[PDB]
Amino acid sequence: PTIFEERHLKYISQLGKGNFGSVELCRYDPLGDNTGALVAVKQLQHSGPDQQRDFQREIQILKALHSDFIVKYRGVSYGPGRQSLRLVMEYLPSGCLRDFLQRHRARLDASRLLLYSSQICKGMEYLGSRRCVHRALAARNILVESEAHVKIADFGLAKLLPLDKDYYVVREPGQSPIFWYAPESLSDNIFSRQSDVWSFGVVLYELFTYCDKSCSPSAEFLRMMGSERDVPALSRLLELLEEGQRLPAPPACPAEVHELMKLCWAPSPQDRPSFSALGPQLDMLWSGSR
Ligand SMILES: C[C@@H]1CCCC[C@@H]1n1c(-c2ccc(/C=C(/C#N)C(=O)N(C)C)o2)nc2cnc3[nH]ccc3c21
Ligand SMILES: NC(=O)Nc1ccccc1
Repeated sequence: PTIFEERHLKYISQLGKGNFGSVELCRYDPLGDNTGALVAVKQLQHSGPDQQRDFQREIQILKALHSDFIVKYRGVSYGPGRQSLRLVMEYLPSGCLRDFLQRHRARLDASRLLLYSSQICKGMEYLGSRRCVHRALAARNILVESEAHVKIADFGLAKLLPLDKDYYVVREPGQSPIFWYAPESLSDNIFSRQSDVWSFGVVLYELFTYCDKSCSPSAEFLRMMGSERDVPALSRLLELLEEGQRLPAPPACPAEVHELMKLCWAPSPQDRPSFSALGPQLDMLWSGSR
């Protein structure tokens, strides 16, 4: 059931492009009559050994996860030849949360944003119990299953912590979404479940601004970086964060949610709340808003 025959996967279109991979909308059509199920299928391009190995990892992690708040693994496929591997996932046609929020802002109220917040937190709690660091977490990689149900996706950078270590360190990445990363990740290449909490804070910011491009993290940075313009962004961001500067409270954001953001952005990773501590608070806020 989890082995899709490659010759029966029919390409329709591209859903996402990464540095080394893409996610493609396909039909699995073993009857050949175009009646099969639609699936989302990841494969690599421009991939060396490291990228192949990371993709094997991604598959094993996602296959093991069973949460209502994590995109469903379906199976794998292999073509003929070297570098044949494909990851088959459920397809969610409503697309990503980032696009969904911008399209439907005028009808998605604070209660609904609280619901999405709580669901994403529950998915991160699930990951944490499996010692998985997601790293990529952002509104652009969270999927909308229905208007009242979201799921975490893009496990391309996900990694399991060793049983006896609560962080990992990588070599300097070439291309990072710098405005989502914890300072220890930006400066020392350290990632953990605590750096995931920082990113979740930025997700809460994305939710409560409806991903408006006028107040995106990059826009706020360009406003707050100061009058000196030709300064490298990463350098300057690290200085602003060290000085204690943070993204502003969105006008429509409940004060209690802004306070949770601030705690997610504590300087010291050990001072940030766990997802297990955040969950109850978001659950109480959501349930009080129904
Ligand atoms: C979000 C996930 C994970 C990242 C790659 C795209 C992917 N993805 C998407 C999808 C298409 C576009 C976007 C989001 C973007 C934003 N912002 C974007 O890429 N832009 C604007 C260029 O996300 N739709 C998917 C339906 N089913 C899927 N199943 C597994 C995965 C999956 C689907
Ligand atoms: N976490 C946080 O506040 N990050 C940030 C701060 C200033 C500009 C852009 C991003």
